[PDB]
Amino acid sequence: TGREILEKLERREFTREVLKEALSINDRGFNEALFKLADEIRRKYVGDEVHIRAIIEFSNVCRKNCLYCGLRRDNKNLKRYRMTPEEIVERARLAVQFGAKTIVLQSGEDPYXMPDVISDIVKEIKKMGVAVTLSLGEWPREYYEKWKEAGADRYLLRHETANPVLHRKLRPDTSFENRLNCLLTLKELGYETGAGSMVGLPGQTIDDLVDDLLFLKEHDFDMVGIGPFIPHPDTPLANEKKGDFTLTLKMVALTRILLPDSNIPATTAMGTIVPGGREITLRCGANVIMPNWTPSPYRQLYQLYPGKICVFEKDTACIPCVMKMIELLGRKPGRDWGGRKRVFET
Ligand SMILES: C[C@H](CCC(=O)NCCC[N+](C)(C)CCCS(=O)(=O)[O-])[C@H]1CC[C@H]2[C@@H]3[C@H](O)C[C@@H]4C[C@H](O)CC[C@]4(C)[C@H]3C[C@H](O)[C@]12C
Ligand SMILES: C[S@@+](CC[C@H](N)C(=O)[O-])C[C@H]1O[C@@H](n2cnc3c(N)ncnc32)[C@H](O)[C@@H]1O
Ligand code: SF4
Ligand code: FES
Ligand SMILES: [Cl-]
Ligand SMILES: [Cl-]
Ligand SMILES: [S]
Ligand SMILES: [S]
Repeated sequence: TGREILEKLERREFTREVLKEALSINDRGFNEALFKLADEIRRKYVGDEVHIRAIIEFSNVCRKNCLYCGLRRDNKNLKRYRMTPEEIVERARLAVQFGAKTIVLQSGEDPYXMPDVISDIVKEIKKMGVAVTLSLGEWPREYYEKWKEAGADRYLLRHETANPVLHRKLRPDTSFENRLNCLLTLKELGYETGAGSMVGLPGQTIDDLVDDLLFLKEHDFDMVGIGPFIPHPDTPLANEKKGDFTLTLKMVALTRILLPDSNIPATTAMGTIVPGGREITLRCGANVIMPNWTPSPYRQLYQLYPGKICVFEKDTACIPCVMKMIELLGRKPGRDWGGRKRVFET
C-alpha cells in the first residue's frame, strides 16, 4: 500500500522493492505525501537556502553524437558558436557582480578549449572568490587533473542512464562504463561530483529508473541533476514521447529521500515541460537553481532541446528572476558557495 511504502521510506528501508513500488503507484494522495516527505527532508537537512549557480553555455560545438541532444555533431541545422576566453571571463565577472557565488561553465564536447584554454579561464574566474563548476563532458583524466589544479571546485557529468545497453545505444561514441569511470575519476581528484539521469528516454523502463536511484545512492554523489527527456526535432528521437513531469518529479523526490544532504537542482528541463516546473521541483526536494547567464546572440543557439526557457529574456534577466522566485517561494538565497554540507548518519 502507499501508506506502507511511505512508512518504509520514512524508516530508510530503501530496498529495490520499495523504490519500484513508489515509482509504480499513480495515486494522487501517495504522490502528494511523497512530495511532502521529500520537501520536509530537504528542509531538515539542507534548509531554506536555494543556491544559485550561474550557467554560461560558452560553446555549442560538440564532437559526440548523442541521439537525444540537439548539439549532436550530425545536426547541420544549427549555427555553431564559441565565446572567446575574454568573453567568458568577463561574462562570469558580470554574474559575480550580480551576486553569483558559483559559476558553471558548460559546453558541447568542443576540442578547441581543451585543456589549456579552460584552465586559463578557470584561473581568472577563481580570482573572483567564487566556486567554479565545469560541465564539459568526457575527457582524459589528465585534463580533469589540470582543471582541478587550475582551481575548479565541482564537475557535473550526468550519468544519463545507468542501463548500459540503453546508454550505449543513445551515446554511440562512448559507454556507461566510460561515463562511470569519468565520475569515479572526478571523485578521486577531489571534485564535488554531480551525476543524474534523464527520465522518459525512449526504451527506458521503471526498473531502469530504480537502477538510476540505486546507482546514485551507491556512489553518494554531491549533486544530482534530473530532468525529463525532451525530444528535439533535428535528432533521431524527434518523434519520441517526452518524459512525464510527475514521474520525473518523483525521481527528484526519491533522490532527496535517498541522499538527504545532497545538492539537487530544479533543472531547466523541468521548467520547460511544465510552466512553473522549477518552482514545483524546489518544493519537492530540490535546493539549487541554475539561471541562464549565456549572453545573446549565443543563448538561443544552445538548443539541447526545444522551447528552452530563458531564451527570449535579456542577458541579465535570469539572476534577478530566480532571486524573485526564491523570495516568493518563502526561501532564502545561498549565503556561501553552497558546497555540500554532509550530515554523517547511520
Ligand atoms: C552590477 C551593478 C553595479 C554595481 C556592482 O558592480 N556591484 C557589485 C556587487 C557585488 N556583490 C555585492 C553582489 C557581491 C556579493 C559577493 S560576496 O562574497 O560579497 O557575498 C549592480 C548595481 C545594482 C545591483 C542590483 C541591485 O542591488 C538589486 C539586486 C540585488 C541582489 O542582491 C542582486 C541582484 C540585483 C539585481 C543587483 C545586481 C547587481 O549587483 C547590480 C545591478
Ligand atoms: C547538453 S550536455 C552539455 C555538457 C556535456 N556535453 C555532457 O554531455 O555532459 C548537458 C546535459 O543536457 C541533458 N540533455 C541533452 N539533451 C537533452 C534532451 N533532449 N532532453 C533533456 N535533457 C537533455 C543531458 O542530460 C546532459 O547531461
Ligand atoms: S549531451 Fe553533451 S556530449 Fe552529447 S551531443 Fe549533447 S553536448 Fe554533445
Ligand atoms: S532563470 Fe527563470 S526564466 Fe530564466
Ligand atoms: Cl554547482
Ligand atoms: Cl536541464
Ligand atoms: S531568464
Ligand atoms: S525565474
